[PDB]
Amino acid sequence: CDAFVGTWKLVSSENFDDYMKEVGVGFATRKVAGMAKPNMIISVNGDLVTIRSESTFKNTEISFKLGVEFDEITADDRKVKSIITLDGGALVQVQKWDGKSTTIKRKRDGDKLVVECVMKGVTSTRVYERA
Amino acid sequence: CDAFVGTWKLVSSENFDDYMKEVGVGFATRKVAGMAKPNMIISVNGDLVTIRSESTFKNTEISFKLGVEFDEITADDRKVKSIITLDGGALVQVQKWDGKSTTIKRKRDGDKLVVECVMKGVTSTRVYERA
Ligand SMILES: CCCCCCCCCCCCCCCCCC(=O)O
Ligand SMILES: CCCCCCCCCCCCCCCCCC(=O)O
Repeated sequence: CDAFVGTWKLVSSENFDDYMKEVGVGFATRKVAGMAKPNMIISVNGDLVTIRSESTFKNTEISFKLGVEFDEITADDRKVKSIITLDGGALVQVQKWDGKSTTIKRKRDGDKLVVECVMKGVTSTRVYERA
Repeated sequence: CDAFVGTWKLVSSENFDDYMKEVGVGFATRKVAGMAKPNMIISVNGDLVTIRSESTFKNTEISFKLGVEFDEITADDRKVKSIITLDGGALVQVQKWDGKSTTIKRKRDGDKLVVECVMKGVTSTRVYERA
């Protein structure tokens, strides 16, 4: 996933508050989240890929091997089981918790990194450019 | 309620999608609603006050006597019991349905009409100016 390595800064977001509503995130956290303009830092070391999101409010960090299910605690504090695979040049993440699931796809589009989040038919698109 | 009579056009809205989420309005109706820039027409005839909201998508109209509870079917199709009183120069509306309630206050502020909608601690403010 060499095309993903770097530091990325958020440029635009579409429907992210609707996505968070569908995921069940509360009002106060949804308002903090929409004020954040996180930076995403992706790095690879051997077999382990690390994705870090940094903001004034909350930093998150996950390190994983592609194809191996792992425990993740999301920024909104859900404890989920995640698995990320490399498919068609995109990182596809599925998170499962309480009988629910959501898909987060990170893909390159031109010189940008695009994050698509889908929860029960609601789709959010967030576009990042290199910092 | 002479200070309210006229045709008013929406100028700004704050937190209305969050208010609709709290009321339980579905995704598609919330998206149509946020695209509408309704005109509000208020008129008085004898004892009956009429408030009409017009948009490309949905027109609603309620006629009522201040202080008398009546049946209303909202734009998002809830069948509610409403009562509107005149208090401190503002029209205060309470809608009750399924053991829930929400308050909609319509008040004058300078040359504007302000609508405040409150559902369980989430507040939306919509400002109208004369058309
Ligand atoms: C006080 C906490 C402040 C930060 C809150 C962030 C809350 C985000 C809740 C929903 C997380 C959804 C999963 C991440 C979706 C992709 C986000 C991204 O990388 O742009
Ligand atoms: C297809 C329907 C298109 C129009 C949808 C409008 C849906 C609005 C749903 C919520 C109604 C809340 C009550 C009205 C709140 C005050 C609105 C206002 O006068 O600005």
